[PDB]
Amino acid sequence: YVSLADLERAARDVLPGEIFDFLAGGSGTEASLVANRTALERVFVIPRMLRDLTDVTTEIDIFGRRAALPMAVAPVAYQRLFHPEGELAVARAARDAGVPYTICTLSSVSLEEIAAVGGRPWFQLYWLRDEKRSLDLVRRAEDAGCEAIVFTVDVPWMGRRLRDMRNGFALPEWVTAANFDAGTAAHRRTQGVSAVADHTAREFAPATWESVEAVRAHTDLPVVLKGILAVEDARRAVDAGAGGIVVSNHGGRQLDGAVPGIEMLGEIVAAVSGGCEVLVDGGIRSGGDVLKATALGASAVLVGRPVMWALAAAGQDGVRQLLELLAEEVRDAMGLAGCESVGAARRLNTKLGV
Amino acid sequence: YVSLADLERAARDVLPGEIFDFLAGGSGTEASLVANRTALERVFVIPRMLRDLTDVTTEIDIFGRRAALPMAVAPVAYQRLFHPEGELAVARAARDAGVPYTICTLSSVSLEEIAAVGGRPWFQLYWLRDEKRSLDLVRRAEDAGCEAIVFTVDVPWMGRRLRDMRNGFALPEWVTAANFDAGTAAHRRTQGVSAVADHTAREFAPATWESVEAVRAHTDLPVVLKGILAVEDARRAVDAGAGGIVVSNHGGRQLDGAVPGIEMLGEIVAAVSGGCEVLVDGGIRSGGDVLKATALGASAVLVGRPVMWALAAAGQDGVRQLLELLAEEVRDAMGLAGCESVGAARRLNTKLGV
Amino acid sequence: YVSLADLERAARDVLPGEIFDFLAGGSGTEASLVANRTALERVFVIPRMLRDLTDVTTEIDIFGRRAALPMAVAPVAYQRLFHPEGELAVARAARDAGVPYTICTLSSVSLEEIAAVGGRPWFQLYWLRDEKRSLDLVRRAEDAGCEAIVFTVDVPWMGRRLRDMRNGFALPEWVTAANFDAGTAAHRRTQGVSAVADHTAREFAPATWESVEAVRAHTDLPVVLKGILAVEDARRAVDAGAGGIVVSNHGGRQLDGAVPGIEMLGEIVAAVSGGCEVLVDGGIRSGGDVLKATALGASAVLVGRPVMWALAAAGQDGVRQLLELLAEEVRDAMGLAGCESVGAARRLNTKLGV
Amino acid sequence: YVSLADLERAARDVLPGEIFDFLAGGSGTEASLVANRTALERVFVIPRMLRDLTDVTTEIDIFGRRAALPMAVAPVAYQRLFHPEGELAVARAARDAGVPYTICTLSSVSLEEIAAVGGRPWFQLYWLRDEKRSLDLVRRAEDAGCEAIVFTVDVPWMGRRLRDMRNGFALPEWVTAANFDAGTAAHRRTQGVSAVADHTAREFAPATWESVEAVRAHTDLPVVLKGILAVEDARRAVDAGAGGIVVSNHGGRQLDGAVPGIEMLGEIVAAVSGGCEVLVDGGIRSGGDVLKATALGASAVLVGRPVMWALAAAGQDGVRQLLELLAEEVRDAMGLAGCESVGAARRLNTKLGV
Ligand SMILES: Cc1cc2nc3c(=O)[nH]c(=O)nc-3n(C[C@H](O)[C@H](O)[C@H](O)COP(=O)(O)O)c2cc1C
Ligand SMILES: Cc1cc2nc3c(=O)[nH]c(=O)nc-3n(C[C@H](O)[C@H](O)[C@H](O)COP(=O)(O)O)c2cc1C
Ligand SMILES: Cc1cc2nc3c(=O)[nH]c(=O)nc-3n(C[C@H](O)[C@H](O)[C@H](O)COP(=O)(O)O)c2cc1C
Ligand SMILES: Cc1cc2nc3c(=O)[nH]c(=O)nc-3n(C[C@H](O)[C@H](O)[C@H](O)COP(=O)(O)O)c2cc1C
Ligand SMILES: [F-]
Ligand SMILES: [F-]
Ligand SMILES: [F-]
Ligand SMILES: [F-]
Repeated sequence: YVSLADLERAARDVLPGEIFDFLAGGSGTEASLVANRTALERVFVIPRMLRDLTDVTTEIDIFGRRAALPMAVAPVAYQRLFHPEGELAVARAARDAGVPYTICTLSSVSLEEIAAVGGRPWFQLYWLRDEKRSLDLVRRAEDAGCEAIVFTVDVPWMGRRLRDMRNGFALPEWVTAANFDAGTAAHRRTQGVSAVADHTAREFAPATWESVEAVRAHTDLPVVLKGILAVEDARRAVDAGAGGIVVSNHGGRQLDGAVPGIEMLGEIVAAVSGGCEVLVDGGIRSGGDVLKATALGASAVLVGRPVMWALAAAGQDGVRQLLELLAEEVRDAMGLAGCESVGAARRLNTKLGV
Repeated sequence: YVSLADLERAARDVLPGEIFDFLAGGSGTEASLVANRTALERVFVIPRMLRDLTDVTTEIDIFGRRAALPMAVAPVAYQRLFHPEGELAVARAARDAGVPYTICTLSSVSLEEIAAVGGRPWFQLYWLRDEKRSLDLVRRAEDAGCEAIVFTVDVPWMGRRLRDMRNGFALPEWVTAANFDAGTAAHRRTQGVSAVADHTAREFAPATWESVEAVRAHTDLPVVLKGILAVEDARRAVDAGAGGIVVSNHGGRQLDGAVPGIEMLGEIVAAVSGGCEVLVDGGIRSGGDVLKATALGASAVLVGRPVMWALAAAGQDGVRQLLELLAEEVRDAMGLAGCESVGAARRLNTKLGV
Repeated sequence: YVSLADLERAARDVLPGEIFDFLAGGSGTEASLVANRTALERVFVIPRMLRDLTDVTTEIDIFGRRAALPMAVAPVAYQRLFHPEGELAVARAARDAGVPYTICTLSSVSLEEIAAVGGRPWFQLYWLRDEKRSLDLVRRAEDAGCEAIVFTVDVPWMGRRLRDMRNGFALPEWVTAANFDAGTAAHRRTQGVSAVADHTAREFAPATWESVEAVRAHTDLPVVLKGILAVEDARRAVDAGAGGIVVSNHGGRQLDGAVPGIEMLGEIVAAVSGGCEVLVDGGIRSGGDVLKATALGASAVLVGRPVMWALAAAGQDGVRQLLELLAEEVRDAMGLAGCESVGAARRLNTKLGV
Repeated sequence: YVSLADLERAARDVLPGEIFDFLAGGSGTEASLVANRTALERVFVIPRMLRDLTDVTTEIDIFGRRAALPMAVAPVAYQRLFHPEGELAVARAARDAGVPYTICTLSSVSLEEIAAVGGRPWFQLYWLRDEKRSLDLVRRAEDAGCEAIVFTVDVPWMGRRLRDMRNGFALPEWVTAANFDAGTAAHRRTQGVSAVADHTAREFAPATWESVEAVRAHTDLPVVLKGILAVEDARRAVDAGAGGIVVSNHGGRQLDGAVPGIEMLGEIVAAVSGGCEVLVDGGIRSGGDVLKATALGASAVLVGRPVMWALAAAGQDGVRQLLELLAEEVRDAMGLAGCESVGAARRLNTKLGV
């Protein structure tokens, strides 16, 4: 593979149609899904020349750990959908690459098992109807050695994914939510209905600023709010004691018509003015895209779908190859842009084009 | 049906070509028709997170009544063109959904019959060559329980619809203007001529500000001016005593090259500064589009063509399904955007994209 | 015919390929040709409502005569290329429609014959290597009753039209420059060479501000400079005593990459501040386009290619039908936009869209 | 040939696939390659009229020599890839046309042989791992009569060209770096690897501002820094004693996502404020494009790929024809825009369009 696009092709070949659709799709007309890509394509970097490149390093320090790249694996539920080794394959590859891996509330292998892989993992939290269950997950994650809580704040319920509805998508019997008894709703086949959306509408409670404070009081770990797009919500996240935010429209899967995170990133970085880490996701598909995000001010990016393409295509080895490719592309882009460090990349200027 | 687009497909299947064209088409090169869609597609919402969503309500109060959604059925003439039950089917579904229905001057079932369905209806007025006839329609509408007069101000005569001209479109014998003897002109088949345009050029008189005052003096009902695009005309509408305006280019069917209402809406909302209700129409095709209109400042939207798609596809039941779908999409979009009420949605910010 | 586009289709059917190409084409990559259309398509009108339309008039006064529309037939050389009656057919139709007709220096019927048709014609001037010949043409035009001199200032030589070069285009033996002995160069067939471009490079001299003064001193008629795009050249035209200018890139046939006139029009109208008439051409293809040009501040437009489509399709009758269609579309657009006069249309606002 | 596009067609016919790809391609997704063209297409010239054109001259003085056009042949490595006469054919044609030719560090014929052709050549420098070798090349170039050193500053290593990787591109045995023993790395065939990229990663050292000073101290010739895009790097180039810069993203072959030079040119010209020559390259494909670059403030342009198309198509004669065509297109564009000199063209204004 010489690009991430090679991997999407490989994944489409192997995965069952309804599973590829569940992975690829967005909500509504998929306007926000497409806009994530369009928004990146419009950004051009103004590279610097003639700088010392004798020791280019792509490393960052974030949430108390050194990471090999300004990148982490995004939370993606139910990874056994894509390969039998699911989360274990991805976590092993991430560990070996020095990249943080985000363990999901709806992981198909238990959070303790995935944490046991090592690699100083993060944990993604959904707020559940039973608050105590969500707080218990936080404590389990901390006890297991997770280093940050990524609280997803953009899913009071799941968006309307028309591909999943048309397919009457449901989880196969062999894929379950391993962290708790989530019941059978996500496995029920109903015509024109997404079982996964039906399941979560029952299981999830809308999170509020009060929920954030409950989590912050329950752990010493940095709390990172994922799904922030409004400048005022980014400011409030800092005031609330968040250690970071992920500027994100959830891959175009939640509100159709939500602005891409990449379009809000610069304004958000200015408003928080170093008060927390500011990550971004949505459509990152190359090292050059990582560079663009960094130049707009991101601390790091998350990558979601491409990691699943790699997992579907070739399991752990596939994810390894994807991360090695991304690492090479990041080093390449940084050097060509005159940046010996990620901090230097954050000081690059950009220009919008057509 | 999982989207309004499903309904257009269904309607194209069933309707005769020239009737689908009469419904779908616009004037001239259809630039304004396309621009209504383009304009919405360029608007992105900046959603808010972490707000209380324990009682999301899509209701509004408008013209003295509670409506279930910030939406009404737009005036569409001659609904028997699309289904034998015509206006009665649509009005029944609107009533059951709690959505205002606009009864047309050129309805194919009498305004009194449609009003008898219930649901607190509005009445759309065209200014006719005989002024007394137009004022009599206003009084009939009020006597029948209509709750607002929607005075269409953008049709001094009908625009040039090339599809209708090429088709030599005329009304079938079984469709007539039930509110008065409109003569036979709209039924006459002439090559390269639209009988409907020929008919109205004879029957309609251009309305003026004097006509608005005559209507305002003739009724206690709120007068709503439909087809306002200039900021100064919106201001003047308030000064003239209008209870509302509909910012609209008449679905791209009148002046080809007229700006979309959605492009003028924000400026108009600022200029009237709460002095009347400001509605918008043109290309609303989802709950997310309703959200965009609200975020730009609209009090409510009108929906035209999709209601006729639903009527053509499955009669009253079709319209019911369309309104249930729109209601779900509106609730979904509002919640995902952090809005427990339509007032909160009006306070959302937006960003233009490409 | 219900649109001008109908006529282009008709003309492509009948004309020989190389003649249609000579008519349709532009210079270079045809960027400016396409941009003339793109530029109009991006302009949207903000129409006014509720104004008195009891006597809509499309008439203007220009260069001392009343014209039926804010439009004239653009100068187009060698009209016998398109129909045997050539300029006489077009001039007769223009006269009957009350539209000024521009007689060309390179007309294929003598200027005196075309003037004898009546209709108070204009005369287009090219500056020739022998200055006395150009001034003699001016005097002939004035003696024959022409009412303005349209001095083309954007053809120091002909642009590079790749269609004409590839076709090895040359005039047929039966088409000649009837106003003087122009020699045989335009009739010579040479591979990969445009004989018309070769001919004019020999015959034409670049015009200068001194040439303008020589013309202004030679006639009492208003001198109109055609092909102005720079604001400073428009100002200078007023200072030089021009009665008008035509803001124009010569239909995309001269400098490839020249800005469309419609893009410079507003700025030019502001800069001249009523000091001369400001016309525009390039891509006017409907009454709505006329309205857009007027709203941007034009006194009138010229129309070129569509008049030749009509002439090729059906001779004098074809041109008559085209002008009747344009007249109807102009009246329609004006009324729908709330304008009872062309002066009111000039006060309309516009908005750029995508 | 009537346009440069004719030549690309001819070249695609004759060249082996992997060689055409090596020539045509860019790095990554080829975003910057495409953007070079898009950026030029968006620029429109505002031409002037009525100026004296009795002696239009396309000549410039640059680096102490008169050039026939505001254009030079860009450095393109390994010209024997495209025709057996390689650099000698191109240099002879450039000499005969009065256009500077840039001899490459990686020329496939020795720099002394190419210089012996005459025509007052420039020399392009890459900084090599052995600094002394690079400085020796500078001295060789000066001794051989080269008139400027074009120091390429945007290749600390070669970008990721996916076409070359997929093709497993390597130089044929009959093409070598004639200026020094470059070893065998560029000739080694490895699957999924570009031998040329592998070769240069070993051979090249990243250049720094210290390298620029070492070169400036080693020669009396003007040093021109090629690959500057940041305004601050252009300013620093002047402060460093550069005689010129080439504003360039290396034809979209280095950082994918680098802004086009044409997008930075105006800002760069303003910032240097006459302190050095400012050239631009990337996508120049006509005399009209030369005019656009000049109007944005460039001293001259470089042309790369089209010169190789011409060389592949017809050797020395092909390059001659290309330069004659470009010369004619430049003269044509300048005159149509009212410019009797390149200095006048630099004073033209431009407007962005869509
Ligand atoms: C199949 C799938 C499952 C996901 N599951 C979660 C989840 O459980 N929690 C969460 O916060 N985000 C989830 N996401 C969103 C991603 O974390 C990420 O925001 C999104 O995929 C956009 O990045 P991308 O374009 O790189 O895919 C999921 C995305 C996909 C495609
Ligand atoms: C078939 C048809 C008939 C219409 N009849 C009327 C009418 O009688 N009065 C009126 O004010 N608008 C009329 N309209 C315009 C609509 O009320 C509305 O402004 C327009 O359809 C744009 O909304 P849409 O894109 O949702 O269709 C009609 C529209 C259509 C398509
Ligand atoms: C075939 C042809 C011949 C023309 N001949 C002349 C001419 O002799 N003098 C002149 O000033 N313009 C001439 N023009 C330019 C037109 O007057 C006008 O500026 C141009 O066609 C743009 O308008 P359009 O898009 O309506 O065609 C010619 C254009 C065409 C297509
Ligand atoms: C095949 C090829 C080889 C090149 N070799 C060099 C080189 O050795 N040194 C250099 O500075 N630029 C090199 N370039 C870049 C060109 O000098 C120029 O910047 C680029 O081709 C953009 O111009 P264009 O669009 O006219 O091709 C090369 C470009 C190509 C296509
Ligand atoms: F999830
Ligand atoms: F109607
Ligand atoms: F001509
Ligand atoms: F190279």
